[PDB]
Amino acid sequence: SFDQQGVFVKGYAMLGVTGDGQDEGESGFYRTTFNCNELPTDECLWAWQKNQDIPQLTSISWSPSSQRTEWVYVRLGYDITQYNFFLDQTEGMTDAETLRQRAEIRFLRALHYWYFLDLFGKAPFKEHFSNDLPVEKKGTELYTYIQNELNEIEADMYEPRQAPFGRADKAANWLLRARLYLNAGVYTGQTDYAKAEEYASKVIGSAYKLCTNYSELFMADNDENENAMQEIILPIRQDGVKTRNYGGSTYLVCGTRVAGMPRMGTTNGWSCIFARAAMVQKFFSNLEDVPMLPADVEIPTKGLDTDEQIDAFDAEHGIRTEDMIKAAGDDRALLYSGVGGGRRKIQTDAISGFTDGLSIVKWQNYRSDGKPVSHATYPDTDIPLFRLAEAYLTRAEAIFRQGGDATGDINELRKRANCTRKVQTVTEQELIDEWAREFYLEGRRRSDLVRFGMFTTNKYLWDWKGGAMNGTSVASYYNKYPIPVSDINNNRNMSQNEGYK
Ligand SMILES: [Ca+2]
Repeated sequence: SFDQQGVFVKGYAMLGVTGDGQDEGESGFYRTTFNCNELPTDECLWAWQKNQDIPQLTSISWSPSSQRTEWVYVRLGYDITQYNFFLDQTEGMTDAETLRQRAEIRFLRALHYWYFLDLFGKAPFKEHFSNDLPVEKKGTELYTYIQNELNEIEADMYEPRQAPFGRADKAANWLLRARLYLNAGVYTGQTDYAKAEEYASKVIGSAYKLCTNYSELFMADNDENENAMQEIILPIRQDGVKTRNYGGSTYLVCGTRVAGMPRMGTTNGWSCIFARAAMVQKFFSNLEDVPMLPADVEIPTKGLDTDEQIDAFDAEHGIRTEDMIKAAGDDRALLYSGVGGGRRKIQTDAISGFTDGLSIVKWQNYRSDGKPVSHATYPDTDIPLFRLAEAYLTRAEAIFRQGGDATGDINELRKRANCTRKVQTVTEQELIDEWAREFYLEGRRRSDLVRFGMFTTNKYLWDWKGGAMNGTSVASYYNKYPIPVSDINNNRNMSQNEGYK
């Protein structure tokens, strides 16, 4: 029989865990969406280019036969079929909890449609669980639908911070709408920054507040530490012993580490992704200012097995991550150029391995309170999918776009990060750079780059963009992923996006 509670729980679980030619957890909502919004950007690089479809995602040169693209497409659609099932099975129910559940499920469905809209510009549309092929709902119509959904369900959702931690409240609703309004120009051709500002303000005016220590937002106890919880509007709950190797944070932590690094937080460093030189430049405009071990200084083959030994050596050469942060004058510069794991490069002439770029240690499987985590390999770290910081950056950009003064909102975030440099005047470049500094490796980069018209164009060239070591542009039709050829062949209702063949 229909287990309403079980299905509801699964609705949320789909955001952070999975149930070939696809490794464990590869079909995950988070990993697939994260990769499509990160791997082709200036924030990071996949170290093993021999992997299928990686060169394509890395260089922005994929085709309709893209495996990675099919993965995210199939996942988004599948999740929605489940949300539709729950809604069809609870239709007519009037009890208080079910009203909240239905609103929340519609919210999650709306979020999924936003991903479709943002990534493909359209989506295989269906509102009920049936065998009928989905119909194509294009950009503007899709945009309008999502905004209507969020508007209609707001009243039945929990007030800000009143829902059980892990569930969406009215503030999550407002934030997503603010994101939609901010990107209204891209999706509909008509901007709506006035509304972006309005809804961003609703979120800022809520009970949510900014965490006083940036790093704590991405630590193992971010579901218990109030300093972090007060800012996390929508957390994707993760638990080492339960989520295990199939979660989103498994990738964020294990994927960015390699044996030898101090405080790995895991016994298994996948050494999958590292920072592109352009990412490091977001904290160091002049890359020569980045703390680095001199080429003439050798790295001992012995005496560097413990974190203590590694830290002492890094300290001697000023390359501990805490030294990186001090040099950057920004708490958010959670990068590693130390000797743990081997000699690092900031930029490379050929993507040959994990050490060809600095490591990103933003995500950690250590608790701010120092207590034990649940597992030696799989992280406990929740993914703060929605953070109050997004409201500040969204409002800043909206105000800037309208000709207003956005210094206040930008400095709210820079002050939180204890930045030595405060912004005196906001510019387009400053804004997109701040989006990177605040949200790097949180799965949204590509979307912001497209809005700023920098994803495919010459307006911004980063290392390895377009397949060129120094970066080169690509066709503008790449601002949208293609509809998987498999669905083109299976659903005659769908049409391929412009440019692809
Ligand atoms: Ca957790």
